[PDB]
Amino acid sequence: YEQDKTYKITVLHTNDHHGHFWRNEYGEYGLAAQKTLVDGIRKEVAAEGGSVLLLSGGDINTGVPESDLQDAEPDFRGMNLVGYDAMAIGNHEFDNPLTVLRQQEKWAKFPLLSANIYQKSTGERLFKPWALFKRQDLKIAVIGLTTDDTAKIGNPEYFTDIEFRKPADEAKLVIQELQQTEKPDIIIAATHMGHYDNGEHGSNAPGDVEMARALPAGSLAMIVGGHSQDPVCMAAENKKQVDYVPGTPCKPDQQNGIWIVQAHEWGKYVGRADFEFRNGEMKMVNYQLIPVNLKKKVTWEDGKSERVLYTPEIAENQQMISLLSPFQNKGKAQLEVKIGETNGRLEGDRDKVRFVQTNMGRLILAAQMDRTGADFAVMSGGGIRDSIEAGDISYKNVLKVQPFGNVVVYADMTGKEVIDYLTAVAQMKPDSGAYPQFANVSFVAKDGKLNDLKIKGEPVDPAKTYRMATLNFNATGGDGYPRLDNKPGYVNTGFIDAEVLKAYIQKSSPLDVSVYEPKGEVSWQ
Ligand SMILES: Nc1ncnc2c1ncn2[C@@H]1O[C@H](COP(=O)(O)CP(=O)(O)O)[C@@H](O)[C@H]1O
Ligand SMILES: [Mn+2]
Ligand SMILES: [Mn+2]
Repeated sequence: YEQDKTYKITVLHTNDHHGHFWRNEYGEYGLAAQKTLVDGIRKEVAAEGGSVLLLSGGDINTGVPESDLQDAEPDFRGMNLVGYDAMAIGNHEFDNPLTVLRQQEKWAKFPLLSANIYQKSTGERLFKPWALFKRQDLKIAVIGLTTDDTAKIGNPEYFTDIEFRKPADEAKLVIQELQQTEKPDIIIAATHMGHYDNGEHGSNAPGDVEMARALPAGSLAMIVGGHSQDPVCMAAENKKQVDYVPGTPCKPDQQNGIWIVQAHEWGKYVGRADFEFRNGEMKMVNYQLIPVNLKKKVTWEDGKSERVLYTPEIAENQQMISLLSPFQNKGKAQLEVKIGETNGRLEGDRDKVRFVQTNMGRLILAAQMDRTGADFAVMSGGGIRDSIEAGDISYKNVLKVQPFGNVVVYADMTGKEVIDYLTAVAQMKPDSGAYPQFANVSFVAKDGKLNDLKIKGEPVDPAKTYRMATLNFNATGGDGYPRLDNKPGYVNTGFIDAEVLKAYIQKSSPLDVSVYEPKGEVSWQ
């Protein structure tokens, strides 16, 4: 590099896009506005003589029906237009078969990176570990890392010959290899690992903070993250702000001389890190999370309430709107048609379905039992991703509640097995994707044991055979559920979760939420 020359480098980042290529119902975010925002930063930076690098923390897949149904083609094509330089592979890029992910690499004009994912039978990486970029005369390496919780919380069928090695260890190896073979001036890691205050990851796989502390001091200028879906803005040393407010200052975390950033989720913000490089020294000189047309509510005495922008409106790029509209409207009529109605709200909120039994759990499981002739059922609360408001119901609503394309399966088992299976599942704790939603099951759990266990009001008979329904995801060991696929009596029906729920709603409509209300059949103490 030129001695004593100060270089200006701006790193833009987003993460956990989750199918949000289009603006929402209140005109927030979307890639059209993102494109306008980024184009503008590039003009400003070019005029001040600097460089720009735009990175994604991954998890582009899953979260919006229009995107989900099209394997996120609109999202990757949209990201090509915004101009992403690289992306870390997130766990949700494995929600589909590898062929789909490979197709996404074809679509993406930017590399999808991950240094720690290997094919077990060959001991070789399935993706590129890093990418090198040239800005002015500097060499910048971007390494990609994916949480090793991926096979632990994803669909087991896709990982039979794939292994996620510990990210922090992989990073140590890669940084060493880069410093000895490539000698980049700056090294950045795009990761899908999660930011946990003070490295307190708990039951989750270790994330960015623990990695930064384990790496050589300042060996990375920055870690651009994701997965935990947080705007990483520090309120105090080692404490992220709770309820961060758009448009306010955001101090990224810094651990062992390495900055850690994250832009929450869904294109809500474009994070902007302004650095200045001089004689090997990387100084972050400014940082901010730029809201993408986010809004707040204000209330008039009139009783009227309306949504107001936090910052000046960002215009939607027309070229992007033209590129995305065809995807946005594909099959629009069908997705929106009425399939039934509900006299009450069906609770699918994360702070409910992963903590207590909800009528949405009861409803989904009822559809599954109905289709399979099962006696009882269970599924992970993490498998419920939205609610259904009182009123009419469209297929689009169903696709929001169950977006993974899991398949309904069933298993005939003995009472002894029912008791052991349910005892193990009853051990999954609240505040976890693994927390179980049960149907036709009742018991009182104390000291890792089930008291009063009943299936449909009747005590379990060890000798009798029962049939339970669930998703292939849980049956194959997903979320750490006891495997059932390696037991006799298991059957994969091939029926798509969403299609089963839709068909059930249709014939059962109008729905009386009273019939699906949890009455404490299952308890814990
Ligand atoms: N492909 C998939 N099929 C079924 N359930 C899935 C799934 N991907 C995620 N889940 C559910 O979602 C949970 C993970 O949600 P988290 O918020 O903890 C991490 P992430 O989904 O945001 O990357 C899993 O424990 C599981 O219950
Ligand atoms: Mn995510
Ligand atoms: Mn994730």
